Amino acid sequence: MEFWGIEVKSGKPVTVTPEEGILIHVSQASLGECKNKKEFVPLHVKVGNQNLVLGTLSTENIPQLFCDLVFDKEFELSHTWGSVYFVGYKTP
Amino acid sequence: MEFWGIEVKSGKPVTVTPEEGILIHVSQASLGEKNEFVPLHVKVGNQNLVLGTLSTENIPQLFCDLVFDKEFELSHTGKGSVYFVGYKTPN
Amino acid sequence: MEFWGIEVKSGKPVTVTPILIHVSQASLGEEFVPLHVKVGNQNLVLGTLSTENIPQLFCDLVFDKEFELSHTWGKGSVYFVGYKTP
Amino acid sequence: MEFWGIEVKSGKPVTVTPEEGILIHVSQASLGECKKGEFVPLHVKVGNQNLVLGTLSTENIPQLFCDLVFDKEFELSHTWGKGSVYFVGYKTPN
Amino acid sequence: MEFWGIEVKSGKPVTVTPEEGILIHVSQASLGEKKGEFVPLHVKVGNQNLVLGTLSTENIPQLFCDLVFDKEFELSHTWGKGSVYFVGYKTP
Repeated sequence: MEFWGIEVKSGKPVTVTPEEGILIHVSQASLGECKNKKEFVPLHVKVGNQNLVLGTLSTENIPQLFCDLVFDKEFELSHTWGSVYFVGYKTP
Repeated sequence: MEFWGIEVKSGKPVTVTPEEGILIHVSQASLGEKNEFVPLHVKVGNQNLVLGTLSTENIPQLFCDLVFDKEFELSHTGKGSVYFVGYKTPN
Repeated sequence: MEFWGIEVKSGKPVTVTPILIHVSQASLGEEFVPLHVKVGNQNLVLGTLSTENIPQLFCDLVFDKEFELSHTWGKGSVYFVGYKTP
Repeated sequence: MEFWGIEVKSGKPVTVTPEEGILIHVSQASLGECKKGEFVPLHVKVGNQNLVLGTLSTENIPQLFCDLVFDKEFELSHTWGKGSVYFVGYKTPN
Repeated sequence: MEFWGIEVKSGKPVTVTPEEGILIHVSQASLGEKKGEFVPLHVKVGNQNLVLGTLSTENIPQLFCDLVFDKEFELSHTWGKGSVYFVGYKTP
């Protein structure tokens, strides 16, 4: 079981691919630093044929969210904001 | 243990049925896409229970640790969908 | 490991008797609402819900023995939801 | 694995002592009822360390959720004055 | 499995090095003991600098997390008028 984390910028999706036999557990999503805050940030994931919304972050009110997400297969994270950091751990 | 998720549309209850041997763990409920109160309902057996209430401005999502071993129906009410996300795992 | 949940009505305390009962959350149905539990000679407060701001709370509570859940809302119920496991 | 909980009164710090081989897991801290706006820092002492577990608030933050494990003796405390703070969780081996 | 916790003072980022065999699980970050202001939480691990969340004096005094560190990492914050306590447990 080992640390995992990625920085997702605005726009094109970041594709993450667990090696066969490994799970990526995502524990949280947190906004990066913005110096002109006012704004809402939907978090999108694509997994197989499914396109889902993981949550909506907000400057000032909802800078991060906590989660218990497991990815066994390839997945794409995306948003349209600044960056969003997704952090967790890998495990078999 | 593998990814699970559904998009539930308004007034249109989705029935989820775990395959024999498998648990569905629900980790969260999140509003879809911004411009006022959304009770989340579940029906396991005859128990029509309330899982929480989302709110457009303040409570766009909630986090949870819910396990379903048997069939269940998720539902809400008006101008969007609620995504329920988690994972499946054996018993 | 199997689904567990109860509806606690106002002024009608529910006694639950276990297997472990894991409570994962408390949610208002339908101002402030203290949640009370009685376990093993102790009477404790599990949290306070609020109609406009705090409709639910999340928790990691384990009950190995008998316990009683209660609240004093009057104009609704509080749903406690989780799972049973050995 | 079995239920654990304490009521900590204001200015009366409670010392909890796990028997050797047992862990005390604290899952949450919740304000009791008072009567206005008052912040409530939660303190713990473990060995030579004095740490802050969080700050509760009467109107906005009546409780907090946590995943805290104590293998050794520890002291919980707060300075509210007009109430108690309940700490709840479970005991388990290892 | 045993208690772990640190006090990170302002402008003094702490480098944590898990003892051989052990993972450090961080369960939460909490502001110490006015003013309304924001406090980004930073971690450095390997080649990565990531943001764990943003605390706020009036609204968000603490946050809850499920973070696992298998290797050396540095925790840091930018408050200036206090410390941030990171608390959790060590486990093999």
